[PDB]
Amino acid sequence: LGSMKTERWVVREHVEGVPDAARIYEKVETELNTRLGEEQMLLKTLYVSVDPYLQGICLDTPIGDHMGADSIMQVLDAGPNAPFRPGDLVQGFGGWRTHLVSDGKPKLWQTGTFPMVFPAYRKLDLRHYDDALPLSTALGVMGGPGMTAWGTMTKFMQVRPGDTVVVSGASGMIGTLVGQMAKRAGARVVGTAGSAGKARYLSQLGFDAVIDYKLADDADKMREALREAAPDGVDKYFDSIGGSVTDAVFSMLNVGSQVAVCWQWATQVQRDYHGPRLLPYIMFPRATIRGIFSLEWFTEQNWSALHEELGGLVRRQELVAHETVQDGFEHIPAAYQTLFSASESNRGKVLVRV
Amino acid sequence: LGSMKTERWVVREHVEGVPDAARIYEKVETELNTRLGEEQMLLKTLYVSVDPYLQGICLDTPIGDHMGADSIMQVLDAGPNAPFRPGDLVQGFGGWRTHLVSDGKPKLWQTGTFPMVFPAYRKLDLRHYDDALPLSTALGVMGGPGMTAWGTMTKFMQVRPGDTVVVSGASGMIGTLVGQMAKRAGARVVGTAGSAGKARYLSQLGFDAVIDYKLADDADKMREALREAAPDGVDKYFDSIGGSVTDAVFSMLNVGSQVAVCWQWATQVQRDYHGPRLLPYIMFPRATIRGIFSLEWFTEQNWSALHEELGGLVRRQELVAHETVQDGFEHIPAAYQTLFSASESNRGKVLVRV
Ligand SMILES: NC(=O)c1ccc[n+]([C@@H]2O[C@H](COP(=O)([O-])OP(=O)(O)OC[C@H]3O[C@@H](n4cnc5c(N)ncnc54)[C@H](OP(=O)(O)O)[C@@H]3O)[C@@H](O)[C@H]2O)c1
Ligand SMILES: NC(=O)c1ccc[n+]([C@@H]2O[C@H](COP(=O)([O-])OP(=O)(O)OC[C@H]3O[C@@H](n4cnc5c(N)ncnc54)[C@H](OP(=O)(O)O)[C@@H]3O)[C@@H](O)[C@H]2O)c1
Ligand SMILES: CC[C@H]1[C@@H]2C=C[C@@H]3/C=C/C=C/C(=O)NCCC[C@@H]4NC(=O)/C(=C(O)/C=C/C=C/[C@@H]3[C@H]2C[C@H]1C)C4=O
Repeated sequence: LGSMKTERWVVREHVEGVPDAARIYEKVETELNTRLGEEQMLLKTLYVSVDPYLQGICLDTPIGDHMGADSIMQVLDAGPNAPFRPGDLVQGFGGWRTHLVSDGKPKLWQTGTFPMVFPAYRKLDLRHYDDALPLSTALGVMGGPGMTAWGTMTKFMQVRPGDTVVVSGASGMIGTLVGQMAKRAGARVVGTAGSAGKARYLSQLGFDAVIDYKLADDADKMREALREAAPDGVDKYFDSIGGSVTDAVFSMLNVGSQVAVCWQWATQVQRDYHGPRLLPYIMFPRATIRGIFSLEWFTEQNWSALHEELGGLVRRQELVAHETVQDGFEHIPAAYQTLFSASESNRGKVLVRV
Repeated sequence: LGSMKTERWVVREHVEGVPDAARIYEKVETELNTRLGEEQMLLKTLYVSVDPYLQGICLDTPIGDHMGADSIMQVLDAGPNAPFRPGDLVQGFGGWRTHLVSDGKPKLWQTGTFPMVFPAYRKLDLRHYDDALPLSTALGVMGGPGMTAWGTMTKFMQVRPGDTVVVSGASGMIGTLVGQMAKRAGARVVGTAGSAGKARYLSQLGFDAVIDYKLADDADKMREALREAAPDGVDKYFDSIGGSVTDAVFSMLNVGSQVAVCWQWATQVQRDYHGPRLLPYIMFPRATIRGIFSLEWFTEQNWSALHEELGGLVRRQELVAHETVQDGFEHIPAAYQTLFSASESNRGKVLVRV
């Protein structure tokens, strides 16, 4: 009844390149009106995600506005025409805030370069989640990154027995999940991680290879490693990097190769905006590049297919999806800085329980 | 069975960039052994093609060897196990030679940048060709260039009623062929030409807009021309140029767009090897670029479907595909140089009746 005090991380200052996490965000205590519309709801946050692509959303965020992010919430209060009743556990884009008010409807990301539209709020069912498939997973293998990997692999990539596969950024959850289904469909999987230790992790997961981009800073050194990592060329490629790794990949594309472009760390974070033209290398191969935007998939029928196919496999230990959950609402911008600095200590999907 | 005297245009000198035709080719007279293998044939040449991709075939061809090219041939004498009997009209890569011997089996072009294998020799069936679809068109609409355009449009691109479509290099036969098939599928077709007339010529063909790259050297000057020619963004794009023009397209790709990359005149001829990284422009669009290499379609099943589909449209004038047939064996390299120029006589497929 009335109002309540919440806390938000809000954009203090726009800073390009690798984020200066403690200089860009600022915690503030905001008063939130708890008088609700016909279809609004009051939500408490239980978990938030922190992903490298928040780096872009930050640059498009107006100063002072809370930093958006993928989150798990719980309905505290609900309007009369509310999409969800109280208690309901939902997954959505509540951002870095302890509380918030929302109609839950799909809304337009007006400030974007591209007119993005955050989906509506997915209702969650506790029954699906248990000790082995925790509720914390609706942000990973049972949430965003898992939809991205499973989708690319059922809806776009026909992986065949005998394919060489390259997964740039294989360390993260999406990279690792992609590689697993790659091997699962009987495919030589090659990866990239950044520390010798992370290397063994993937290597323990079935990665027939890993590579240190840290020690392969020019596309030349990289082609070298790659020709050896993939002695039979490249059949499929799930890219989240670009710039030098990708320039080398395209130079060995088998015929009928598929490429899925999921992100471009090189261009986005490290700001490599000019490079060698890759389009001329795809013609003779008849490669098929596709841009990935996993939101195109957040259909109700689609979420079930993930639980149904992915959910089982995961709980039978057959499919690995670790999640590294840091505690405390206040450490959120610091968890965000680990993706760009202390990621060697990170294993799987980074989250924060609030 | 003795010998015979022939004439060949042979690669005298490699010159990258725009070809210097009278400096690169040298007419020569070679004597040909008239003893045939088990599956070989003696071939007299009737017509030859001249295409811009011959700029590449030239640069990989060893100095002194005949210039390969698309041709129409006729069996003079044939071994016992020949794929075709004498008198038969065959279509293959006989190059700029008055005569030649060949078994017609597929052969490998190893000295290339990419290790291609020229297809097997096609027999031409007179029933297909008539006054209105002359035998010469098996080098144009009824041969390679038509297969490329028809393939890309039946096998890859779903154009819908109401799509904007872009065609780089829209002047040539494939581009003009492509734009036309688009217009039939209810598609606003936008093109690029080099002369006020060539632009009108396309406009006469159904092109809802045209733009002069001759004026638009900057992706910025281009984006502007483009943003206005394609006010609703780009739904499909048939690329044969690249560089500044493609840079401008990717900056306005609609959602679900398809791209067919067929050639890169800019990269190939104009040597534009580095430019802005385009992959960041395909993720939100969920663009689906595919490289085009029409050779994958050289099946009998397909050639019949081409004649059956394209031949009809063409003979009822619903589909226009002019051919500028220059006569005379000696005039071949000069007929080649008509591309690479501001000739309004460069209308349709350039050929040489020998
Ligand atoms: N397109 C879409 O619709 C969509 C949807 C969701 C996510 N995504 C994106 O897809 C990616 C995968 O997600 P995730 O959760 O698994 O992220 P993630 O892989 O954990 O992202 C950070 C990781 O990337 C690696 N990395 C950093 N710089 C690198 C470089 N120069 N070369 C190679 N690897 C480098 C590091 O691995 P090491 O620790 O081994 O260095 C680090 O741990 C993310 O970028 C995410 O934003 C896209
Ligand atoms: N991948 C495959 O399997 C495959 C198969 C066959 C052909 N191809 C290639 O695809 C291309 C299309 O064939 P085509 O018969 O239609 O050739 P074409 O377009 O007639 O080739 C020359 C024409 O391109 C134009 N041009 C030159 N520079 C340009 C620029 N900067 N911007 C825009 N247009 C420019 C000129 O048109 P204006 O006269 O208006 O200036 C010129 O007349 C050829 O290069 C061919 O080699 C590929
Ligand atoms: C319910 C949450 C859902 C996420 C919400 C937003 C995320 C978008 C981030 C956008 C960044 C941006 O525009 N930055 C500036 C442009 C740079 C660059 N260009 C791109 O086209 C691009 C991308 O497509 C990036 C896609 C990420 C997809 C994410 C969604 C998946 C899903 C889990 C880039 O990042």
